[PDB]
Amino acid sequence: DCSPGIWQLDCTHLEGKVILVAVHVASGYIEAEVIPAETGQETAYFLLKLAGRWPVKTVHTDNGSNFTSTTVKAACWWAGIKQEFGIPYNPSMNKELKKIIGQVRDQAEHLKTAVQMAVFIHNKKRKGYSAGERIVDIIATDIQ
Amino acid sequence: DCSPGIWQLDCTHLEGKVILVAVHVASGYIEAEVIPAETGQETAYFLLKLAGRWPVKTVHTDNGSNFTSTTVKAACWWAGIKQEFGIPYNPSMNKELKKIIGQVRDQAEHLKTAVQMAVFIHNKKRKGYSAGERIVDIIATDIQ
Ligand SMILES: CCC[C@H](C(=O)O)c1c(C)nc2ccc(Cl)cc2c1-c1ccccc1
Ligand SMILES: CCC[C@H](C(=O)O)c1c(C)nc2ccc(Cl)cc2c1-c1ccccc1
Ligand SMILES: [Ca+2]
Ligand SMILES: [Ca+2]
Repeated sequence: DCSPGIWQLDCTHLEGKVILVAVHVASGYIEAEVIPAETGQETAYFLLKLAGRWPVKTVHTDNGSNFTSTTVKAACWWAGIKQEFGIPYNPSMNKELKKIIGQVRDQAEHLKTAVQMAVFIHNKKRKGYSAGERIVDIIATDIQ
Repeated sequence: DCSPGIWQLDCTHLEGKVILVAVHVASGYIEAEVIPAETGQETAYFLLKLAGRWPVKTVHTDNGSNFTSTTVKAACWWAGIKQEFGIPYNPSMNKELKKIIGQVRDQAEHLKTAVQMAVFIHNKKRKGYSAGERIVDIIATDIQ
């Protein structure tokens, strides 16, 4: 898609651990972190964090059941987030992110650290703005 | 101060818990979270997260010993962060943030949740842009 308030939220798996990945669809900018379990409370808390940092209007996911828990619904309610309906499911940051994590994996002991390193690398890599520059440009324009 | 890459990082205490608070000095925009202990590894991990999300050039603090641990130094090294020298120590988001947390405290069970709610409220409150609008404007301008 490409509206500036649209984000996509999914979980991946690596080293037996769960990584929550959010993508700002218009820019390719990512936020990701290892979470202790793939549960509604983790997703809800992550969304509240995300929404305080960026103007999150709608969220999409590739696993719709992710958004059925009462706790997640309460988080979208409180932050005024709606579900996104304009992106069809047609069955990949996850693998690109995983590629980077593999590249920097030995630079740190804990997977959670490597994930943040990969997020950093991803957001700053120019390809010609970087995703990090694109998101702030997109958002600022949309404000003014 | 007011250069766009300057952040300030401090910890506060509430309900026997530790809250790490980072302020983008130019805008007043905040990121904050409860951390399990006031240690170097927590600070280092937080800085890496922060640096992947915003262009962090220099960091200041009101407790200089916060930045003496080897792990913190390694995080600033990896992310290319330097210590800020242009802000003198003259002995307050912490209390403003605490005010908001008090106001929304019953809206959630866990302090960590209320903290994210307070961060959200703080960043979006207009007073006339909001801190959230100011930071992206400041950064985007500085890019172009
Ligand atoms: C971020 C904190 C955890 C991190 C890790 O690897 O997951 C870590 C740990 C556990 N311990 C350390 C001890 C010494 C040094 Cl220099 C660095 C580190 C680093 C480090 C590795 C890369 C960059 C910064 C710190
Ligand atoms: C964010 C997850 C933890 C949060 C809390 O309070 O710290 C929480 C928990 C533990 N349990 C819940 C059960 C039901 C509902 Cl509707 C909401 C929640 C909420 C909630 C409260 C406010 C906003 C969203 C969820
Ligand atoms: Ca329930
Ligand atoms: Ca040491």
